Parts: sequence; structure tokens; C-alpha cells
Amino acid sequence: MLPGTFFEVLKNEGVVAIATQGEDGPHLVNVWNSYLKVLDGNRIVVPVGGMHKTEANVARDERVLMTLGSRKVAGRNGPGTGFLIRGSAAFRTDGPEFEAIARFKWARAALVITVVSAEQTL
Amino acid sequence: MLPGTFFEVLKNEGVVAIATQGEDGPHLVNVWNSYLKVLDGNRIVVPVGGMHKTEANVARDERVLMTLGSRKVAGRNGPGTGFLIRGSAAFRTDGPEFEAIARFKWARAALVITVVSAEQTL
Ligand SMILES: Cc1cc2nc3c(=O)[nH]c(=O)nc-3n(C[C@H](O)[C@H](O)[C@H](O)COP(=O)(O)O)c2cc1C
Ligand SMILES: Cc1cc2nc3c(=O)[nH]c(=O)nc-3n(C[C@H](O)[C@H](O)[C@H](O)COP(=O)(O)O)c2cc1C
Repeated sequence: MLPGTFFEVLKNEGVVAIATQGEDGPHLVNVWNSYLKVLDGNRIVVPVGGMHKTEANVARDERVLMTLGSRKVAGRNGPGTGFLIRGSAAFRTDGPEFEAIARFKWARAALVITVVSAEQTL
Repeated sequence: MLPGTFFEVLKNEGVVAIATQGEDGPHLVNVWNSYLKVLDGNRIVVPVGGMHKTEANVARDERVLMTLGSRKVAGRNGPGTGFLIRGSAAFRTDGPEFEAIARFKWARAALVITVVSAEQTL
């Protein structure tokens, strides 16, 4: 589900954005490119320190959107590219998916996104 | 209301994310940090090439969220910071606000976000 170009982006630093559906409109939070841990089976795991509004939103609608990119990775028509990722989210406080990011001692949980599509948008 | 630290982020490379309310959940698109033009009156202007889905969403609900950041600007507790911006959006296709993105020959419109709040989230 995730292409090589996406993994090239992860080698470079940047701001990842994660959108959820809130009660009165969207919500949007961030993690660093370098924090994403990709597992077998199309899973992206990120360390959760805060994300309290985000978790409440996911509890009611598991569908999330994620974007990320880098000026340092070539797109289709010039330098720089990025991705829109769609997937279903779940929060874990134990298990192997949590342990994948437990090295971040500030992490109260892991946000696990199982990817349903990845589009290179540049 | 945009703080100095926000303008420092704009001096650095990054991916900006813009969330809108869609009919069946959020939508999320990107521009580059360096593309943003800030005008007086709390206005952030970005070049529109695609964003047809985003524009349709704005037509139904003008409220948007924006995040951006940089590892190269110090946050409150270490290197790296970023912002959550909330504001109202409009799409201009003539006039001063459109002229503000004139350097982008590929642009079909200017997305003008009038900022209601800016929160440094790291
Ligand atoms: C560049 C950047 C990186 C961030 N990385 C994380 C992160 O790895 N984990 C986290 O929980 N919050 C991170 N945050 C903070 C979140 O964006 C968000 O503000 C916070 O978790 C509160 O989430 P909520 O609004 O859903 O309650 C980061 C913020 C920025 C600007
Ligand atoms: C790093 C990056 C920068 C982008 N910059 C722009 C931009 O300046 N203007 C634009 O219209 N689309 C830009 N895009 C594409 C948008 O994110 C989006 O995919 C496209 O405009 C279609 O919008 P829509 O899904 O709302 O129709 C960029 C994408 C990436 C990954």
C-alpha cells in the first residue's frame, strides 16, 4: 500500500498532519516525519503524547487522513513531493504495536493507522 | 495576531496542511512553507492550482484548519515547533489578494485564510 517514494520521504525531516472528524468540524494535529514507524500489513504507528481531542474523534469515526512530504524527494514534475494517506485509526496502550513506539517515554499510547490508500499528490 | 515564531517557521522548508469539512468527513491538502504570503489584517494567502475539492468544501463551510512547522525553529521544550491555525477561507481570482500570488504562473486562484487564532502546539 505504501510506495518506496513514501519511505524516501520518511528519511527526511518534516511535519506530518493527521486530520480527524470532530463534532463541529475537522481537527488536525501533527507528528514529525522521523517518528513514524511502519509495520508489516500497511500499518503506520505514531507515538501519542497528547492527541486527546484526536482520540475522542477517532472513537466516534475511525477514518483519518494523513499528509506528509519533503522538498528533498523528487516528485513527478520537479523536486519535492508528498502524500495523502487514508486509513482507519486505533489507539493502543499495550501490545506489539504500542511497543513499536514505546522507546518514546513520553508516549501514553500508540496511534495505529491501517492504510487503505496512499496517493502521491505532487 | 500571528507571532514572530510563526514567521521564523516560514523561513524554513516544510509541508503546510490545510483541512476542510467535506460531505463525508474531513479533507486535507498541502502547500509548501515558502509559498505562504502573509498580509496585514491577519491574512495568509496561498497559490491555488488544484484544490477543487477543497474549494467546494470551503463554499459549504468557510472554516479551515492549518498546520505547519519546522525542526529548525525552537519550541517551548526543545528544537522544533509548529502551529495550529484556525481561520475562514475565501478563493480570489482577481484583485490585490490574487495579485499577491502572481509569481506562481500555474495558479488559478488565491486561497485567502483570515486567521482567527494561532496556537504554537510544541
Ligand atoms: C511539529 C510537531 C510535532 C508534533 N509531534 C507530536 C507527537 O509525536 N505526538 C503527540 O502526541 N503530539 C505531537 N504534537 C502535538 C499535536 O499536534 C497536538 O497539538 C497534541 O497532541 C494535542 O492533540 P489534540 O488537539 O488532539 O488533543 C506535535 C506538534 C507539532 C507542531
Ligand atoms: C508538498 C506539497 C505541496 C503542494 N502545494 C500545492 C500548492 O501550492 N497548490 C495547490 O493547488 N496544490 C498543492 N499541492 C497539491 C494539493 O495538496 C492537492 O493534492 C491538490 O491541490 C488537489 O486538491 P483537492 O484534493 O482539494 O482537489 C501540494 C501537494 C504537496 C504534497
